[PDB]
Amino acid sequence: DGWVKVHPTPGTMLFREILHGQLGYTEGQGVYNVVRSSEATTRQLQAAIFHALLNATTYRDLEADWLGHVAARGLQPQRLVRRYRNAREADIAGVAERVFDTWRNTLRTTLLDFAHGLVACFAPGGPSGPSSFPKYIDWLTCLGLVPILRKRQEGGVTQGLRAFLKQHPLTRQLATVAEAAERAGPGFFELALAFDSTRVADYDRVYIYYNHRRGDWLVRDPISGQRGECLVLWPPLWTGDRLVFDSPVQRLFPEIVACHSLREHAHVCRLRNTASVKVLLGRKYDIIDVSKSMDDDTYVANSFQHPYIPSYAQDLERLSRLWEHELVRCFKILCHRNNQGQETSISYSSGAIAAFVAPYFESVLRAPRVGAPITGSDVILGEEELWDAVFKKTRLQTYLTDIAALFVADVQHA
Amino acid sequence: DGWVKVHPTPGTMLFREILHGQLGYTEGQGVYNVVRSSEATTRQLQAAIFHALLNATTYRDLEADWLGHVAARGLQPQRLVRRYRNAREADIAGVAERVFDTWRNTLRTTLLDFAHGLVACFAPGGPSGPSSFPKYIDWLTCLGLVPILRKRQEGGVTQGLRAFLKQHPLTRQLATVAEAAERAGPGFFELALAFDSTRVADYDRVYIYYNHRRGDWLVRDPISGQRGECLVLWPPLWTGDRLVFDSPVQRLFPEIVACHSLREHAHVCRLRNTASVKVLLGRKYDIIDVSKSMDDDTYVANSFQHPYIPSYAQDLERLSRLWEHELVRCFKILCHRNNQGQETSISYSSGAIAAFVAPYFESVLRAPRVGAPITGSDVILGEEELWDAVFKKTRLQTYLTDIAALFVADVQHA
Amino acid sequence: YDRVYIYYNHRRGDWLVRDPISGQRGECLVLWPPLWTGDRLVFDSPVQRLFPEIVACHSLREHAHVCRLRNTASV
Repeated sequence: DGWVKVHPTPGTMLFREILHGQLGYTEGQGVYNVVRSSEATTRQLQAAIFHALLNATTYRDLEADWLGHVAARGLQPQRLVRRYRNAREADIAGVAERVFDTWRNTLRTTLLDFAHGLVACFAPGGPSGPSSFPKYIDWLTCLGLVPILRKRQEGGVTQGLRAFLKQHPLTRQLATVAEAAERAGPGFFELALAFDSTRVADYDRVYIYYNHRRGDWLVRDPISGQRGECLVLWPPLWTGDRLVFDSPVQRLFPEIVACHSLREHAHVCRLRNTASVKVLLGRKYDIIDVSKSMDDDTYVANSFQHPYIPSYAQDLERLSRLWEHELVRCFKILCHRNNQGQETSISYSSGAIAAFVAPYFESVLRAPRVGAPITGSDVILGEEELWDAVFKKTRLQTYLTDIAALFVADVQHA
Repeated sequence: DGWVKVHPTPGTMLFREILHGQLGYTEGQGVYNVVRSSEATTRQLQAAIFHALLNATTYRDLEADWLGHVAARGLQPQRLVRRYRNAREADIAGVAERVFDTWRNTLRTTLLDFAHGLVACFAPGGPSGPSSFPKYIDWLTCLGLVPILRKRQEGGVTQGLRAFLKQHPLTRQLATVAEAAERAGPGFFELALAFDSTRVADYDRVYIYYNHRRGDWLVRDPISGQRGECLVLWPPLWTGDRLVFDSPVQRLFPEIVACHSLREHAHVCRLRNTASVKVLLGRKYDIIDVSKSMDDDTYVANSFQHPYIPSYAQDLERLSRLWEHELVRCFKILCHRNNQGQETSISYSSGAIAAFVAPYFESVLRAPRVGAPITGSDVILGEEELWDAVFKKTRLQTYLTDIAALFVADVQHA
Repeated sequence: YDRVYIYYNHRRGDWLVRDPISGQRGECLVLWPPLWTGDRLVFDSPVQRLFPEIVACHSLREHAHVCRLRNTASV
C-alpha cells in the first residue's frame, strides 16, 4: 500500500563497497579512519561517570572521616603544641597543612582508583557489541539513517557491575566513597540496562521499507522477526521515481565512478598497445589486420595511425583532495598543522562532538543526563588530566578547602 | 549448515605474502616495522609491576626499619645534640636531612633493583611466544581477527618467578621489602598464570569458520583438535558470494595489484624491444617477421612502428605515500619532524596504546588489572625515568615526607 | 655460517641444529619466526623483504649493459 524497498537494493551495497575501497582509493579517503574513532565516546563516558560519582560527596561524611583519621593518628593540635612547648606558628601551620595535603591526595588516589575500576567496567561494552559507535557512524555516512532494534534485557555489563561493586574493599576502608557509590548506584544500573537494551542493526541483515504518501518508515529483521525503529539525521528526497539520499558518499559517487571508468579505459588502451609493428592486408610481437573479410568490390583509399594513451594522475590527485576536504567539512573535524606546513595530528572539534556524540547518547542510546559535554581540548589530553581538571572545579574541592581553612586557622589563632 | 571456510582460502595467504613483500615493496611500507614494536607492552608491564609493588608499602613497617637503622647507627637526636654542644639548629637539621636522604636513596636503589629483577622475570615470555604481541598486531592487520586458544596450566613463567622470589636474599635484610613482596605475591602469580594460559594461534595451521545465518564463529586446531575463541575488533561484511574484510591490507589491495601488473607489463614490453632492426617477409640483433604464414590470396597495404614503453615512477611514488599515510592514520602512530621538515623519530602515541595495548591486555591476555595507562611520553623515556616518575607521585613518597618532617621537628626541638 | 645445518619440521613445529663435521647437537633460537606456505618456506628478514626489488634492479642493469654492447656499431 504505497511501500517500497529501500536498503536491500544494490545501490547501498555499492555504497558500502566503495566505502571499503572495492574500486579506487586515495590517501584523502584515509582521513575517514579517525572519523570512526571511539576516543570521544570513551571520553564522554568517563567524564559523565566522574561527574556522577563526585557530586555524591557529603561534607559531613568527609568531615567525619577526617576527624576519625585525626583521632587514629592522635594528632590533636593542642596536644602537639603542648608537647612541642613552643608558640612557633609557622612550624605547626606547616605540619597541619602537610597532613591535610597528604590526606587530600590519598583521598584523590583512592577516588581515582575506584573511578578507574568503574570506567574499566563500563568501557568494553561501548565500542564493540551493542550500540557499536563505528556502526552508527558508518550508517550515518553511508545513508544518513540509523536503524535501531530495542529490547529490555539484562546484559553482561550489569553482570560486570554486580561482580565489581560489592566485593570492592574500598567501601570498608573509606566510608564516604561507600555512601557516594550506594546513593548513586541505581543510576549506574539504569545506564547498564540502557547499554544492553540498544542494538544497532547489522548492515547486511536488516531491511528498510519507506512509504512516500504519508512519509513513514518501517524496519524489521527478516530472520529474527523483530520490529524496530528508524532514526534519520538528514532526510532523503523522494523524486517519485527514485529515492535520492543525501549522504557524503552519495554526493561523491558520480566523480568516483567517472575516475574509475577513466582508469579502466586507460588500462584497456595500454594493454592493446603492447604490439610493436602492425600490418594491413587488402585486395588488389606482430599483429596482422585483414580487411579481406569485408572487401566487396572495394579498395583502400588511405590509412591512418594515432596511438592514443590516456593519463589520469591529476584526476586521482583531485579526487584525493575532494575526499579530504569533504570529510573535513562534513563532520567538522579539526586539523593541526605546524609552521613548516607539516600535519601533526587530527582531533574532534567541539562542534563535531556536539553535533554527533550528544545526539548519539540522547537518541540511539536513550541515556539520561550526561552533564556538561567535554571541550575539544579534553579529548586530546589524557585520563589523569581530565580527572584532575574535573576534580579541581567541582564540589569536592570546596568542602576540602572549607575543612582545611578552619582546621588550620584554629591552631595558630589559639 | 550454513558454515563456510574463511582463512584457508588463498586470499588471506596472499595478504600475508604481500606483507612480506612477496610482490612489490616501497619505503612507505617500512613504517609497518615500528608498529610491531614491543616497547609499549614492556613499558605497560613495567608501570603495572611498579604500581603493584609500591602500593604494598606499610607506613608502620617503614618507620620500624628507619628507627632500627637509626638505633644501629646510634643517631639519637638527644645524644647527638648533647654531644654537639651548640645552638646551631641548622647543623643538626642538615645532618638529619642528609642521613634520612641517604636512607631514602638506599631504599630507592633496593626497591628499583628488586623491581628490575621482577620485570626481567616477566620480560621474555610476554611479548614473544605465548601471547606474542607482533602476532596479535599482524592478525589485526591481516584480517581484523585474533584467534585464541586457551588452556589452564602451569608454565615456565611461574617457574622463573618461583626461582626468583624465595631465592632473593633481599627479604632477609629489609623488612618492608619482604612484607610488600608477601602481600603482592598472589597477584604476580595470577599474572604469570594469565601469561601462560593465553596462546595466540599461528597463521599456517589454525582454521576459522563463519556462518551468517546466525552470526557465529568456530575456530579449531586441525592437528591438536583443540577448540578456541574468536575475537574481532572491526567486523567483516557478508555480501553473499564473498566476505569482504575491513582490514587496511584489504583496502590497499587493488592499488598494489594494479601497480604490480603495470610493472610486469612494463618489464615484458621492455624485454621485447631489445632488437635493433626488424624486417618482414611476404609472398610476391636481427628479427624477421614472416607474414607468409597467413599470406594466401592477400596483399600488403601498409606497415607501422610504435615502440611504446610504460613508465611506473608516479605509481610507485603514490603507492609509497599511500602506504605511509594509511599506516600512520589507521594505527594512530605519531611522528617527530624538525624545522626543515625532516623526521627524527617515530613514537607510539597515546591513542595507539589506548586503542590497541589496553584491549590486548583485557581480552587477548585476560589480565586482571593494569592500573592507570601510561602517557604517550613515557614510552619514549627509559625505564629508570619511568621508575623515578612513578615513585614521586605515589604513596611511598607521602610516607617518606611524613617521616622526614616529623624527624626534622624532633631533632630541632631535641 | 658456512658449516651449520638447520632442520625444520612443519607438522609439530620444532627445530634441529647440528654440526655436520663435529657431530655436536645445538640449540635453535628465533627472534621473529618464519612462515610455512606448503611447498616453500618464506623468512621475514629485512633481506627477504628487500629481495624482489634488488633482483629486478640487477636484471635491468644487466640488460642495459647487453643492449649497450650491441650498439657499438656505426652502420
